[PDB]
Amino acid sequence: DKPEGRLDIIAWPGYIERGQTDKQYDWVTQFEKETGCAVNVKTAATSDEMVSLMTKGGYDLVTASGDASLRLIMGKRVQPINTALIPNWKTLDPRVVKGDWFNVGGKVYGTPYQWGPNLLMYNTKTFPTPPDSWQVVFVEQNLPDGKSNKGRVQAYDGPIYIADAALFVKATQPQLGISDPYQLTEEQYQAVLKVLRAQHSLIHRYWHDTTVQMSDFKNEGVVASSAWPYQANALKAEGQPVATVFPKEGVTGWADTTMLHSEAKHPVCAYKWMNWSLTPKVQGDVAAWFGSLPVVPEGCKASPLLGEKGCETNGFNYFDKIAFWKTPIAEGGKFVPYSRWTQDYIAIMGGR
Repeated sequence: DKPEGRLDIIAWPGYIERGQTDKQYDWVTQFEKETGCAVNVKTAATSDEMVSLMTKGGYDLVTASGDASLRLIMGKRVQPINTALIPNWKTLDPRVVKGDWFNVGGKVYGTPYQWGPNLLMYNTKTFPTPPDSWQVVFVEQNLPDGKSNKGRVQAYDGPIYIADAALFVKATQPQLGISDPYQLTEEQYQAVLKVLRAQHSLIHRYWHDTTVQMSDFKNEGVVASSAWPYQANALKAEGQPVATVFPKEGVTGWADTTMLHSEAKHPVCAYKWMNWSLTPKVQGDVAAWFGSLPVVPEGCKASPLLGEKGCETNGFNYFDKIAFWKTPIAEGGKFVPYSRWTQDYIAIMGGR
């Protein structure tokens, strides 16, 4: 096979665009022209899926969130990188450049890519005044159109969703002492599972594929759900009556890092991709498309698609308020580990 001639990337949906969805949105064609390297994207919609794909092998890069990145480093599935081989490294936002989700033991395990929030997405005809609370997806109630929310709301099918419910519980039962929603004592955890068991009766579908989630908002009567800004952008661009809010209990979110597989076949293309991904126009264009935020602050002014006000609107100043995804760890028995999150969330989703 032609050497350094391809690049196999695992990515969130929409993260790698080549102008085939929308001509205007393209940060792959120019890279392929200049490098001679065919970029192959495998899309995945949970960090658990990305962890499994990396473990299996065959991919050069992954755009891992924090609830995958440390799992990949500790599994030695990603290799540390030499940041001096990435000339754009000095343009990274100081808020991400030394993040402990990819800096471990003095080594750098990838290049930051984008970050953003998990928002409350909702139908603006059912909610002519925007909702201000996650309670519309957690607690059975009549919505502003007179009808119950039961069967008309969704929840994310990744077990990391427990952290969302932890933020809801933190706000509505502050006496439990929840602070970090990823590090829950047994008593706090069980309170969150009880809320999720109650939410289950309302759930129309636990969403995973973004196109399927979008079809439910268009064709299956679903009017409220956590989502990424990407899905909101896509429904909006189709003329659907959909918007997003930052609810009063706060939000989770994600900081994503392009990380190099330990056995990568095309490391030279991979390093070229990582440097290319930090160029300011790419950074802004991806933030425009996905509704995320660039990790290169120059990207906030380098993309007309993003616009002058896009970084502010997308939440560039909200960084310190997001509960970013990370893997729950036991810390010697003090907190409930992610293995139990996975078991228990799978059981709740099944009515079990």
